[PDB]
Amino acid sequence: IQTQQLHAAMADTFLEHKCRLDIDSAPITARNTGIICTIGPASRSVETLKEMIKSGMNVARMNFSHGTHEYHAETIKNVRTATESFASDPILYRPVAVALDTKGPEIRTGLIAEVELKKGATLKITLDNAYMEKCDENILWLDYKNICKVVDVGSKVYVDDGLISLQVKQKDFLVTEVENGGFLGSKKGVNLPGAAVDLPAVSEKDIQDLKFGVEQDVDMVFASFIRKAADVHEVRKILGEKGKNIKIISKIENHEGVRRFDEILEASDGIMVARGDLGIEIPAEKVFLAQKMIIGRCNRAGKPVICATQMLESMIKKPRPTRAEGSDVANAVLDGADCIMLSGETAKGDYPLEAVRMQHLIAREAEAAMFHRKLFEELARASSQSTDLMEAMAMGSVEASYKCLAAALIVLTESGRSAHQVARYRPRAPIIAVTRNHQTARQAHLYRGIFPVVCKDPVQEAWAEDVDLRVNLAMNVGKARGFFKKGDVVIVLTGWRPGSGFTNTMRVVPVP
Amino acid sequence: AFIQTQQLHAAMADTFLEHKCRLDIDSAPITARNTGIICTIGPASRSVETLKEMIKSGMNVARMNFSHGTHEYHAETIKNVRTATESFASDPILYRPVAVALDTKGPEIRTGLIKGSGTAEVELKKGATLKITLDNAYMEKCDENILWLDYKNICKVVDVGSKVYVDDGLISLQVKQKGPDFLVTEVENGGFLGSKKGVNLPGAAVDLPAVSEKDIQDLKFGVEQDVDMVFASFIRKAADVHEVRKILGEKGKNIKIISKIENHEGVRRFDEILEASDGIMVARGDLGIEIPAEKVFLAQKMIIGRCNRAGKPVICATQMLESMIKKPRPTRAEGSDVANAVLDGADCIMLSGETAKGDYPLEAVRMQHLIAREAEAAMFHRKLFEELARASSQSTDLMEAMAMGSVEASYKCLAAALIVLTESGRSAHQVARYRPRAPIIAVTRNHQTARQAHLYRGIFPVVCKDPVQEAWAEDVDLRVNLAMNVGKARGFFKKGDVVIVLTGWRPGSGFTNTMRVVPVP
Amino acid sequence: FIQTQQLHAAMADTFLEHKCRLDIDSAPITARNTGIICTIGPASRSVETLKEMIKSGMNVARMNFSHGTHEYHAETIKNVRTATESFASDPILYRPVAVALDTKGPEIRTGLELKKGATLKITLDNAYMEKCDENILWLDYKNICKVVDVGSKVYVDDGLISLQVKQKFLVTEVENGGFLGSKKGVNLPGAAVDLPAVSEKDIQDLKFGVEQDVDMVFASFIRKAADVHEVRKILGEKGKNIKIISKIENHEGVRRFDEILEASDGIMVARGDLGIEIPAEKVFLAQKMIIGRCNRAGKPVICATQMLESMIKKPRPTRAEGSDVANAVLDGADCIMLSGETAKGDYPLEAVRMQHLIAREAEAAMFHRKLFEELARASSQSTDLMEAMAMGSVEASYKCLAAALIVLTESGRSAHQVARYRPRAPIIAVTRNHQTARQAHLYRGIFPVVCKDPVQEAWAEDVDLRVNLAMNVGKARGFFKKGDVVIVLTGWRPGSGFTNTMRVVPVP
Ligand code: PRO
Ligand code: PRO
Ligand code: PRO
Ligand SMILES: [K+]
Ligand SMILES: [K+]
Ligand SMILES: [K+]
Ligand SMILES: [Mn+2]
Ligand SMILES: [Mn+2]
Ligand SMILES: [Mn+2]
Ligand code: NA
Ligand code: NA
Ligand code: NA
Ligand code: NA
Repeated sequence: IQTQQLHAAMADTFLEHKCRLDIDSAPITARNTGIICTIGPASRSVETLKEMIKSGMNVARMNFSHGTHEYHAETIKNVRTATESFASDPILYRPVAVALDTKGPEIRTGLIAEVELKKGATLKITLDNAYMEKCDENILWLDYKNICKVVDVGSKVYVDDGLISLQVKQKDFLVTEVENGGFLGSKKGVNLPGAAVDLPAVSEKDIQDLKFGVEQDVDMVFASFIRKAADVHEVRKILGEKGKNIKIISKIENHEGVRRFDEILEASDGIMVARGDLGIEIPAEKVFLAQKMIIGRCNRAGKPVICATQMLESMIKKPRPTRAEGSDVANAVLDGADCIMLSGETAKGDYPLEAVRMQHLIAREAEAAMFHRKLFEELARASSQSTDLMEAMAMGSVEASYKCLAAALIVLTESGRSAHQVARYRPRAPIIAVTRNHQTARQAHLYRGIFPVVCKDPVQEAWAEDVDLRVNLAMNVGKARGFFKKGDVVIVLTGWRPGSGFTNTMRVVPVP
Repeated sequence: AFIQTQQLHAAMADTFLEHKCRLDIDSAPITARNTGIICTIGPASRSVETLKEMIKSGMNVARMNFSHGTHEYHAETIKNVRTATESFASDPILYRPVAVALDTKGPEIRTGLIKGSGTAEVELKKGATLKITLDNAYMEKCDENILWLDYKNICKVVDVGSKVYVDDGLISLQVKQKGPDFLVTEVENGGFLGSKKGVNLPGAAVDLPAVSEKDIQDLKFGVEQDVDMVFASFIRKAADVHEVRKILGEKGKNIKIISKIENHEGVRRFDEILEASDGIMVARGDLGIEIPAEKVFLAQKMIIGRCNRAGKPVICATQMLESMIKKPRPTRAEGSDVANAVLDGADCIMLSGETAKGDYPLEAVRMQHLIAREAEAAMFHRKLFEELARASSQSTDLMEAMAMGSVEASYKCLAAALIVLTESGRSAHQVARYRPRAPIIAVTRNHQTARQAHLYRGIFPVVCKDPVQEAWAEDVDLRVNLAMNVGKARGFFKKGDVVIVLTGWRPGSGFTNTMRVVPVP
Repeated sequence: FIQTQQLHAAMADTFLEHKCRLDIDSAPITARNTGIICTIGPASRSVETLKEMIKSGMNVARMNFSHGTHEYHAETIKNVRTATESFASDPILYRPVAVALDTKGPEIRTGLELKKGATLKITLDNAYMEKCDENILWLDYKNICKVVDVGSKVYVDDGLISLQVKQKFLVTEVENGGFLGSKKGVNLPGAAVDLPAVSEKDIQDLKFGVEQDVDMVFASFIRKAADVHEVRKILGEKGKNIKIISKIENHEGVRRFDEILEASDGIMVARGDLGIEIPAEKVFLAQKMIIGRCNRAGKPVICATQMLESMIKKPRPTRAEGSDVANAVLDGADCIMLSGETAKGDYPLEAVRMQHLIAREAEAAMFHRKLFEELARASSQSTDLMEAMAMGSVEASYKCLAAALIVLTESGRSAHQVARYRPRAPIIAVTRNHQTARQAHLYRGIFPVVCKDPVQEAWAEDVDLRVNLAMNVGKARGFFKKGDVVIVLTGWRPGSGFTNTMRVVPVP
């Protein structure tokens, strides 16, 4: 029994490949898929974040749909306090990125406690701001003022993560009938599929939240409800000069987002399949189509793509996930997502560490299960119009890593660019990317297979010696992490001279 | 639009059919010619002044056919080759190494001399009786009634109704009666018989020695004359290779043994021959007589296939531009034969009569050169590369990894060349194996390694005459710039183009473990 | 134990493993799918010779109208039919034979020994057309001086001699030289020649072909779509069922091939003149591209010229000629052609037999699984029902190692679709249309069988009768025997405009 699903790897067809998947074929130790965790009251303590980091967390997400600047700043500080609790040991230190997830053009309800909305029983949507806090089973207020100009006779309104549904019967108010009932809570989200919502891509709140992200030196923004390239560019404008290096990950979570997908991709730095609202804005049975289309097209462009939301939902209450949840994580990884995400499971659930641990474990099994040879061939075909020198290095290196079954790839990188181009070509072996730039190290977490290492050492006067310094750091990192041992082979990627604008030098080195 | 060079639009096809359908006559080929060109030297090409023009036309390997000629003759030819080759040595940047190969007589069956009385040749007529004798009194008195041949033990291997073939299988006899010391035959295929013509017995187990006393002396003489390779005739099994090896011995251990496949038995036992050999020749002339002629292409394609799979050199040989012995231009089939052989994957292609005795030896050499570049571009590299990888994928060898990584990287940035620093040749050899479309400029201080490199598709050997620089860094750099200068002068690339450079990181390495993309300065 | 028909290689995953598995000890099947077209001249024109020509494998008789009179070719055509019809007593083993008129077209030619670097006077004066000399040569091109430049080259006699234009009458310097003779072909590569595409000498020959009941025209030096439409206009209403095979033999033919292919009913790679018009080292490029594009559109393609050239004087071919034939079949050519080999050679019978033997070796050595998959993909925009039925039948033939496909057809179009998808098993095509059966020899695999019985009362009875005739033909010619499996394509009801019914039927 070969490890790392290598028998399946040798197969000629996809059918064969699958018939060959073996439960007794141990994954390797390295974990290539990044894990993004929404932080909240279950996970907001220094103490729990230490454990979250140890469990697998690479990126911490701040959900700006709730909480004040004060509250979010403290959390950020808590994440950093915990991340830095490991700073003294360069061999084990894990950078941890901070992510800002914006509110965007949300429609939420008001205050009431709880109220029940029965199947068939009429309900009245109003915008009269006197009822902001006087909602019940007769009267329902939401904060979207122009709701009336955008919906038709026979339109549907979904309330509370799509659980409750309503049909608009007559016309600054709407009178609806309950189609799908439930219990109605305070400040629950509202969706209007088929309606072309005209709230700003970026509201005042958003603008203040984005500016705040700048001040807080966040590494990336998760931009909610992006519909078009112009939305992305608005977000880019607010971040401005001081924040030019923060990556904009666009959230695809409505029909228009999907329609205009190519342009959003081009304009953005990465993408998030935000399946929550997506499954409400379009039929839920269609979501997998979008997941797969998006991940595919992001792989093709070499830009990070994140599969999110409800991936291990039941784990909010139970210590073990469901069979559907297991399969969902694996398939997201087989689809080619760079990152997978936890929301409620870590923000508020009863088993936050467990959820992180489960993602870590499923990631490795599915990583080994990919059909690397065909995937490599297909990505090469897709990028074949480009003759880029760094792509050439990356492909040669990856192909080199497949042939000799290298234990890792070692990339020296300042901008991160060399590392990213290696990642996009999907080697099985982890990419240990050594960098003197802390932000690059943090942002590298967006890319499948990059294990970032911060090098704190001063630069040596001799280039070769400074280079050897950084490779040996990765050698030491790779060994403490159980990636390799003395006598294994790794691919190494460096600049020949200090002026080399990319890793133009590849080597097969034995691990010392 | 822009029409891409080197059939690069056809290179991007997803199917073999679309690749065919994208082939473009207006897609100009590159200047590098990757297919090694082997020329049989003879009266047509022996002079020093003609050999120089053979080199300028593209000859990489001069072949000495030991079925004819004394040692005094071949030593003069080999001298002439080296005189011609060294006339160019004054320009290290332009000088082209030239390999010397010894093609052995082997277990050949030949007829005698036609008698003086009568016509120059005889007419063997369909339905007429011809007797075959071993009586040495007729060895120079052959005619229509009585034919002498040199296989003394012929009577022990043929039967009544056996077929004896004569003169490149143009003339066939059927054995009608068997005598102890003679055969009575009937002519099935008529024709005009000259002297010392080739005889084949396809349905017979010929007991002649794989390596005869003549071959032995011929081999030893090969060793004393510092030939780079041996083309061993009529190799039937592995033990035939081991015998040639034994004879070449310790002194000739770096001499490459190319096994010539030309009988059914050599095709049946090909694998054990390949393992034992340094390379193979599809020696089609005899093969097309021993097995049915309509079956030769199957064997040719199987062999070229299996040597590609194994990383061993293969040569397509025989009658490729045959008509150019008397005509300035080839036929349309001949043009196709050269191209399809290159497409098959042949590392080298060869010329026999076309350079040995022909009227147009320079024009023959030039034509192979021009076809080879057309077909080299017309190959389906992306699919060739994928399929060679799959067949070798049980190997995790480090040099193959470097080789695969370098070729892949050359496909992606469309490198103008791969530079390879090598002493034994192994590093270059393994790159060649994986079939980049760019040329492989191999730099070596080992002169023999340079000459042997012609056996491998794409390797453009370059002799480094400079002393070993003290710092390993400067010694590597020196050998890169040489390849840079060679490349530029030869028109393979210019400033601003990109090459893939393969080097050793430290002196100790036993293979190129360093790959770079580097701009030409 | 070795599987027949290269079936071990048929099972390879990659192109390389397919090559590596090719087995000389793997026996080919009896049937031969690549059509043999044979140029008929003084060596082959007699009835007795022609009978053996048909016996050895000739399917198409080609008359070359570059030479000879209407009276001469009429005698040749007359002898072809006599030979052919001498077999008509046995409708089982009778082999239909097709007659092709190959047009002179826009030739240039000399009148009635040249040293390298010697000056030669080219003139158009009709006072020299019978006394051509060392220093004065006459040709029949009038516009020549308007289409050639200083420095441009002119080639004489199958491109053997080269002469560079030095001054405008034309004075030239010989480059390559040899023995010069009577009425020798002239080529002007890369100079746009403006001779009529279909001359008066052509329009007379084409009309002759209609009257002479020929099945296909091979239209020489086809440059563009217009040119095919001209040959099509000339053939007129009476000659509408005659197929037009356009001959690709100059740079523009290749340049504009696509519009030509759409306009033509088939294509010949006319290699001789092509290897004179473009660098000869490029010919294989144009050959493979062309065959591929024809394969794709499912229009017949003939590979032609010099395939067995040395057999003009020798009983056995060179290895380069062997190789050429097999690679032509592996390329995908529907038909292969002999010229000088059968027209004037010393061994026209042996040349036919070697094309036959070479064909069957190479036909088995095709990589059918990959070829089918690649044809389907390229034709995937088409949803045509006959194509659907064809593809399903070929697929079914592959899966059960079926001994043959039996196709019933009047237009031939159903059989043409089957052939196009390249089964390894032969296609027995039964037709009451004598001209359909003759034109079928243009398509890979199609073994046309003439039905001479009248249309039966019951539609089902008429189908069984035709299918049983196809079984009888197959069994007599050793394609299959009792218990073998065949794919059988028929129409369900009389009015079906194609074979909509497919069966796996046992051979009785
Ligand atoms: O460094 C890590 O742990 C993760 C692995 C994939 C992206 N970054
Ligand atoms: O260097 C040369 O000229 C030839 C080309 C490939 C093999 N050697
Ligand atoms: O019937 C025959 O013999 C040939 C086979 C291919 C075309 N016609
Ligand atoms: K949000
Ligand atoms: K020999
Ligand atoms: K003609
Ligand atoms: Mn959302
Ligand atoms: Mn031989
Ligand atoms: Mn022609
Ligand atoms: Na970089
Ligand atoms: Na004599
Ligand atoms: Na070496
Ligand atoms: Na039909």
